[PDB]
Amino acid sequence: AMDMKITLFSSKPYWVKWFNELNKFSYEINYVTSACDIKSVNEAKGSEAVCCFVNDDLSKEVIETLHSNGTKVILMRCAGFNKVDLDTANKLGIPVLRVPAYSPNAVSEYALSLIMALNRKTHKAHDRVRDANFEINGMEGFNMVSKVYGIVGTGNIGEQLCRVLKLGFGAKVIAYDIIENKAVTDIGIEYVKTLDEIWKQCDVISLHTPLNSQTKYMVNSESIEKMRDGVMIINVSRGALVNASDAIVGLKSGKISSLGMDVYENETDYFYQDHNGSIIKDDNLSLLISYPNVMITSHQAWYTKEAISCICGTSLQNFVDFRSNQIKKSNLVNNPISS
Amino acid sequence: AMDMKITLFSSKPYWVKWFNELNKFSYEINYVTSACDIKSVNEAKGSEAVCCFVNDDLSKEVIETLHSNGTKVILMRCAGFNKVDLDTANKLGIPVLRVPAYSPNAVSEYALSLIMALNRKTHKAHDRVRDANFEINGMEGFNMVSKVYGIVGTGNIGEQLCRVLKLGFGAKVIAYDIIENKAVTDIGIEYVKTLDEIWKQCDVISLHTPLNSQTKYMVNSESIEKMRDGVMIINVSRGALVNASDAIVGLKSGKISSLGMDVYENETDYFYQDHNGSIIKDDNLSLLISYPNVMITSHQAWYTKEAISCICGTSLQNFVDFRSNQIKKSNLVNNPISS
Repeated sequence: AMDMKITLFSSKPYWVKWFNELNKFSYEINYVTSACDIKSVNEAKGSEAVCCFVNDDLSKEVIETLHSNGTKVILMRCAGFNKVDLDTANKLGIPVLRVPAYSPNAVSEYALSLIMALNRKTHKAHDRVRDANFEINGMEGFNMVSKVYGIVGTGNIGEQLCRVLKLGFGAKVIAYDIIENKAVTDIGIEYVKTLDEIWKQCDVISLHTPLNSQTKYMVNSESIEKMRDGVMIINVSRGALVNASDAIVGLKSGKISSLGMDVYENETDYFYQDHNGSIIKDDNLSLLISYPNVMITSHQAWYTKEAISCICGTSLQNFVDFRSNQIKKSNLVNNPISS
Repeated sequence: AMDMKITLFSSKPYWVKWFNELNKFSYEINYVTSACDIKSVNEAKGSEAVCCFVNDDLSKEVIETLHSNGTKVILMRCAGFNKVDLDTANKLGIPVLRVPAYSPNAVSEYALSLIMALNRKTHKAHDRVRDANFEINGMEGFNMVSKVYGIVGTGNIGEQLCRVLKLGFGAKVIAYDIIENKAVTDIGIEYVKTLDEIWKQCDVISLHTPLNSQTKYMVNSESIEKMRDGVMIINVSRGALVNASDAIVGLKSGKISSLGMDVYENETDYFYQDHNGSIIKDDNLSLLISYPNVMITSHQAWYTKEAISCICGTSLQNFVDFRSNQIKKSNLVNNPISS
């Protein structure tokens, strides 16, 4: 019965594992490895729901075809939706239901794991020792309390990183956000009025704002020039908060001592896919990946047992809610009043 | 002048840098790349002081030659001295002055970096992405608060790890030590009465006891059998706390999910030296290094700016103290009343 069937695009073994574990409602799930696009959309024929991820191509023509073939609801197993044609889903009365937030422990701790990696260089040590090279020159770290940390964006994830740094290491932490978070001020963390004060004061900067016309390229030549010599920059939030071209200039000169990102402006053609043996045509990505003081990872900050359990459970619950007409406002992306 | 001269064995670029920076006492320092042993000891001829590290061979014959050639004091730029013939130093009236403790922040934070690395697998993601492999299957982590941590030994280092885990992540921490540390009980951490309770209750275990006849092979077939399925084991303290043969058996069976060590029972022939292109003859070390869920690093937990500054500064001040007859009791390792 179509009303009980989900076609899950961009399937991976970890999605199979967790959706089957949490599918206590006896939905039938058709796992498709291919991304959703105009060539694969027919695999969803007769599925009341499709379940998609960040790189699935939910264009006007795809959504039209989905609707023609019986699809009533789009379950985004993620927070983002920039490849979903919301207007077409609106016009066809198809709700787009998402997972609005990821486990803030998972993501804040991944940002911390990038700081610790670039600080103590465990990954560099691992590569050396695998080659029977037990030399440690080049691996000088810093004590965590020796640096001033700047948290840009104090939502739930930035808040949790604030707490780890301040309460766990007793470090000095400075925050920036138009909206002050009472849980941050309650543990003694000061907010500054301008981003210029973050650049001026912080040795380690971690970005946690959404991407919009005001935060795009927040890290660029102008702001890099104001930062402290040797600044460490962390970005697990959105690729385009950082202008990669300018970051490269700053890494080359030594102004930026290191860069850790779990996101990248042009991640669509690369992330989650094994592209070994093909040239990465994006030069900035090739360069960044090749630098010794840079970590680029494929948007895995949410990939803990607890966090992926919540992502899959929420997506399954979104279908339960859709079928019972009790959609949660926080999870509804679009406006599916059909034209 | 002979009584102002130090010969520093096992020299490295980072020792040169830091001893030169901190030598405000007009000492002359002869930096010798070779380890101290019977073939190089002549390099120290005429030096009032030798400065040695963990792998220097300060054997009876070496110390006697040192003395015959004018050496009056041995400066260990480290806490350990297991290769120093204390009895021969005693008989010749040569004080052995050490650095008794490393920065507890540096070492506790390195232990945390090993946990984070084995948990979130940043080093595995780094190696994949450098091959243009952006697949993340196999890198599922855990939220830090989801595990129970056992800290075995609550001296200054273990205490600082307790604080980071308990106060930083709000995790449940269990401690073991004959001597309870008030700073640990003050933050609500319970001590258990037997090691068997650590094996029974803890998902992540970090070792911070000295090596002696009672802690040797604390991790072995018998205790590994008692641990929780999938235990993670960390050891930045002493190599032979872990029986590497038994650890390998537990890694193969899956009983141990991961192992991170910054020390190793037979590190002497390997650590601090670039041995690429030579076979590692120690099979257990070759095997451990080759496993995907194991991190072995070359005793670099102390290697932060703050910690190495203290090591070199304390070693220089030890010579200042020797020359002015104000040796600090805490830094004296032996009983240099000549025979």
